[PDB]
Amino acid sequence: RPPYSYMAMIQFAINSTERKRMTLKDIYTWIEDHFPYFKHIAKPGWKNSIRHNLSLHDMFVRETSANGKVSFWTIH
Amino acid sequence: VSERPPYSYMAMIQFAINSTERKRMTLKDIYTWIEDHFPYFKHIAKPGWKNSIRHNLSLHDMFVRETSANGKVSFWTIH
DNA sequence: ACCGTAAACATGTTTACGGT
DNA sequence: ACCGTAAACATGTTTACGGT
Repeated sequence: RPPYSYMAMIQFAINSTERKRMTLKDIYTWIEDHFPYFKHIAKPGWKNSIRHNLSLHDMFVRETSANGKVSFWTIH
Repeated sequence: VSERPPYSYMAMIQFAINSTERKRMTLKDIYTWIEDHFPYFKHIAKPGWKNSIRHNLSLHDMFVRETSANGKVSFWTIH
């Protein structure tokens, strides 16, 4: 287990992007890649904890692309 | 009167979306607009019609979505 | 091809509880 | 006080089928 909260590990991913925005599936991939704990050990429930933290903490606001066909997560 | 209205789902959605000042509407306000302007969906239809409306929104490409600045409200808009 | 219906899966919103 | 974890509900994305 990594010594970071979900809110912490999520913002790490979003801050790692060029356009200060990240898709949910790209948040999973970033956490799986940068913390091998979630790729090999954690039960599939950790993706539920990720969605739970995003909607709850107000720092995570979403925004839609110009094409209006992709919904991103960004920090305020 | 509440007999079925002669409009497709895509049609009744555009009526709702275009009836706003900013050509935009939240999903719950689309249900409410169709329920209020066509009592068929308020008194008769089984809960599946809300599944078909969402189905129409995602499938037809003319229905694109837009988010508020507060990032806490998701709208449906036409381009 | 088009519309309507159903259902599975992905994603976003909430309440709820035990433990760090 | 609040995280971590679970589950129910709302919303968005898809494939699949029968009928006109």
